[PDB]
Amino acid sequence: SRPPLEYVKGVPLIKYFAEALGPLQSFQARPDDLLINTYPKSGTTWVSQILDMIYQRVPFLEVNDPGEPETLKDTPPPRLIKSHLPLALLPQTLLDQKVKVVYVARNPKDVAVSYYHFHRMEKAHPEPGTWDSFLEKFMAGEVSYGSWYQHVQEWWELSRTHPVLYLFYEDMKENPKREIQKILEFVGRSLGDWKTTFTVAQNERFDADYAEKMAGCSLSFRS
Repeated sequence: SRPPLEYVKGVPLIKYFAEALGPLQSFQARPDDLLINTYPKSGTTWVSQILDMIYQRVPFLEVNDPGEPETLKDTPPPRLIKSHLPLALLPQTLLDQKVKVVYVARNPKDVAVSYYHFHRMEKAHPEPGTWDSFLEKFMAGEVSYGSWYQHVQEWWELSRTHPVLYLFYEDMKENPKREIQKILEFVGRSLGDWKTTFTVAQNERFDADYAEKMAGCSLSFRS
């Protein structure tokens, strides 16, 4: 009915995800688990689909389909877990057991455009309004799952002290092969569309804002 955003630990999320975040502190991560984590519209379903094939159900860590089965605890190892949850809301057990994570970072501008269209289709998400109204929220991190900047930067820093395979969405499009190899060697197994949406005014305001938030952060998204 296009409900407002509910904050959990200072991070905005849609009501349904916040509820499911309550019984999350009762999850126990196995040392052999594998987590696929990316900001919304950044390759979660893509990577999960690939890893799903290598192992041969990739459950969302923060979802609860009312009336249906929690099921991961009842699942045979090695388990595959997918989530869009930021490091700030990620179950502590995952970081404790040093579980391997496959993270994917996508171009900010492409994510904003895709997340916008997703907000229009998904009627349970808050009203995105105009493209300009939305872009303003995205930059202010006032969207479900919070700031893309924090989400993307925190997992980058964590990758320096934790088993995280930091991948880039662009590289999966331009060369799927070599990226699937990285994923295989990690788990230890073997086998500009935004330009038509962003106005020059919006793009300049974004680049200036991006230049400062990303100040002091080795991240680089070559074009």
